[PDB]
Amino acid sequence: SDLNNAIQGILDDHVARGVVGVSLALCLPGEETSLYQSGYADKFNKMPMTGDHLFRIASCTKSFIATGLHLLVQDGTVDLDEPITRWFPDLPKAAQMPVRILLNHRSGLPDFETSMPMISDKSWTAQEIVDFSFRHGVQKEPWHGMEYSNTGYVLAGMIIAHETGKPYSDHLRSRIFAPLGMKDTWVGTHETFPIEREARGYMHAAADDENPQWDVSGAGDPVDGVWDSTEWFPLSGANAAGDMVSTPRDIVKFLNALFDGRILDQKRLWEMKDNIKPAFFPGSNTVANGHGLLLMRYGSSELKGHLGQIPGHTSIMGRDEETGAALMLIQNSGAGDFESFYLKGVNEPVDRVLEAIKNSRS
Ligand SMILES: NC(=O)[C@@H](N)Cc1ccccc1
Ligand SMILES: [Ba+2]
Ligand SMILES: [Ba+2]
Ligand SMILES: [Ba+2]
Ligand SMILES: [Ba+2]
Repeated sequence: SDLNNAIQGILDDHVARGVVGVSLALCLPGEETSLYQSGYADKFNKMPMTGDHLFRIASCTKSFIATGLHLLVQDGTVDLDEPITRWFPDLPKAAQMPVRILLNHRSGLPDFETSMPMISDKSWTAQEIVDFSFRHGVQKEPWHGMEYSNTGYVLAGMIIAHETGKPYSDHLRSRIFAPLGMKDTWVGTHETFPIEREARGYMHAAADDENPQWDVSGAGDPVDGVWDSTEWFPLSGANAAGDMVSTPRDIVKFLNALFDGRILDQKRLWEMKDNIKPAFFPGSNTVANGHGLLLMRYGSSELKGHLGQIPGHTSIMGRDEETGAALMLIQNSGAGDFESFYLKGVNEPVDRVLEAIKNSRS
C-alpha cells in the first residue's frame, strides 16, 4: 500500500537523521501486525535490523508488572485500596500507601535510578534496590503530586512474588507470555535470554547530551561517535521497573490482547487505562497516566502505553483508542539527557506514523 511506503519512508528518514536502527510493529483494525525496520542491529558489523532482533524494553516492563498485579486483584488476593504495610511493615509512610499508589507515580517514594551506576556487573536484589532508594533518594508525601517512580514498581514486583510465592517472572510468563504465544520475551532479573539475538544499543556522544540522567562513568572512549551500551547495565538493576527483553512483534501481541479484553476484566483494564490523573515525563509526550499505562499525546492522536529508556535502547509502545491501532517502536540509539534528540526524538517517527495512519483513513 501507499501506507507501507509512507511508514518505511518515515523510518528511513529517522535513521538518516543519525539513528543507528529502528524496529516497528504496527497492527491496524481488521489487519495482521505489520513489521518494518531500517538501519542496523549492529553498527560495526553492518548487520541489518530485522523484526526478530530483541531489545531491552526498559519502562515498558511496568505495563506488564501492572497487568500482573491487576491479575492478582482478579484472583481476589489483592485490593487496589489496601495499605502496603501488609507486605512492607517497616517501610517509611507505608500506611499512607494503598497498593494503587505503587502503579500511579504519586507515592512520593525515593527513587534509585539516577544514583545507580549504569556500568556494572552487580547482581541486584529487589530489597537491595529498595534499601538503596531510601539511602540515596528523596522521599515526598504520598499523593504529593505526580513524580515518576521506579521504586513503586519494584515494590509492586515484590507483592507479586509474595502473593504467588515465586519470582514475578513466573507469574508474567504463565499468565501473560505463554497464553499469548510471546515466545521472544524474557524477564531479565529472573530469566536468561539469548544475547546473540539482541540488537546492539548505542549511546551517542551527542552535543545535546548536556544533563545526563544516568551515572555512565566507566564508559571508556567512544568509537565512531558511539558506545556499545548493550551490556553496560545488568537488568536485575532495573528489576520490576525495567528488566524485560522483547520484540516489537511480541509487544503488539500483548497490546492487542490487553485492549481487546483478553487479559484483564473490564474493571482492572479501566483502572489501568481510564482511572487517570495528569503525568509528566521529561522529554516525552506524556500528559497523564493510569495504573500501568501512560497517556502520550501526538497532536490529534494519543497512545495509551509506555515509553522506555535504558542505555542505547529507546522505546514507545501504545494503543490509539480512537483508531484501534497498536504499535511498538524501538530504536537502538540513545543518550543520557532527557531532552537529547537520541532520547526525545524517538517520538518524531511515532508522531509521523500516527498521522500517516490518519491520512490513509480520511
Ligand atoms: N524510563 C525508563 O525506561 C527507565 N526508568 C527504566 C529503568 C529503570 C531502572 C533502571 C534503569 C532503567
Ligand atoms: Ba554537564
Ligand atoms: Ba556489565
Ligand atoms: Ba482527535
Ligand atoms: Ba487522504
